[PDB]
Amino acid sequence: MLYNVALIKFKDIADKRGHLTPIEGKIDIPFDIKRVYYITKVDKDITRGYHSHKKLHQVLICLNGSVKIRLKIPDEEKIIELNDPSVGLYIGPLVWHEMFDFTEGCVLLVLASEYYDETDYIRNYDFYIDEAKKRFL
Amino acid sequence: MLYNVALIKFKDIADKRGHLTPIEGKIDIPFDIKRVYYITKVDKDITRGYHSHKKLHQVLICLNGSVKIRLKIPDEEKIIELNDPSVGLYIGPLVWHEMFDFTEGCVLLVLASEYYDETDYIRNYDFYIDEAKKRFLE
Ligand SMILES: Cc1cn([C@H]2C[C@H](O)[C@@H](COP(=O)(O)OP(=O)(O)O)O2)c(=O)[nH]c1=O
Ligand SMILES: Cc1cn([C@H]2C[C@H](O)[C@@H](COP(=O)(O)OP(=O)(O)O)O2)c(=O)[nH]c1=O
Repeated sequence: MLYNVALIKFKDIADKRGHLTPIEGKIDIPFDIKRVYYITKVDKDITRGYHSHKKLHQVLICLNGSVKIRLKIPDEEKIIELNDPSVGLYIGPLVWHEMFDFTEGCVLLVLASEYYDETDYIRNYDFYIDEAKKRFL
Repeated sequence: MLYNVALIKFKDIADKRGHLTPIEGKIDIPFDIKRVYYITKVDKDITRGYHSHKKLHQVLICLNGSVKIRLKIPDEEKIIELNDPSVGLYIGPLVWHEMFDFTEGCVLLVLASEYYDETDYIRNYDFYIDEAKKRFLE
């Protein structure tokens, strides 16, 4: 099984006016929201991501259509489809992830605990594996 | 627009892999983000909203499809259509708004300066007007 990952369930307020989910920082997720970002209009043959973070905490949420997330740590690979706006996928440090099968109209929103910092990314898989092994085995 | 309202333009990092817009609190919007919420799956005939806030700062953003925002202060109305994920509509305190014409698959994201507080809502239009009149009138 897979360390440093959780699925977080949010409130979904649904009636004849539609659906509404609220997320309060440190309350419905464990961290303060310093930054958000969202991905839209990804062609269906694209795989995005391919990175890890040393310090950042993030929660991924698919608010329209569907997207699959491949999560890896050494010797373990999991795939989680996200297709319910009221479920968040929490990814801690040193998990490697990849996002693919973006459906038509898909919207991926990420909530993040720090401002964008290029030095906090690991983008080379061989460097990731090296660093992750020190933690995991 | 009106008083206390602005359209804000965000980075759209667009390439062969798609679009990505990042928003950092205090930086790309003028406040720190304590709460987000998002509305989805609204039927074509629904209007929602129907309120103002005294303290809350907010930024509205349509991430898919299209949705119209009706903004009111006393004796002035403007209608803004949201249809670009790279454009946010900032609404400050003492502005009444309603949301309507949510298209099929519309997603409306709201960034908010404070945690949900029902006492900061004004939900009755006449009360809204009485309070707002204080603010805006000579
Ligand atoms: C996530 C994010 C990316 N960017 C920029 C950094 C990169 O140059 C570019 C592409 O992001 P990248 O992290 O490579 O994409 P993904 O997670 O979708 O695979 O966007 C920001 O400026 N701010 C941000 O918050
Ligand atoms: C916005 C929001 C609403 N809610 C709850 C309380 C309200 O009764 C309901 C939201 O409806 P309301 O704000 O009245 O609707 P809209 O903005 O779409 O017109 O859900 C929260 O618990 N937290 C929140 O942040």
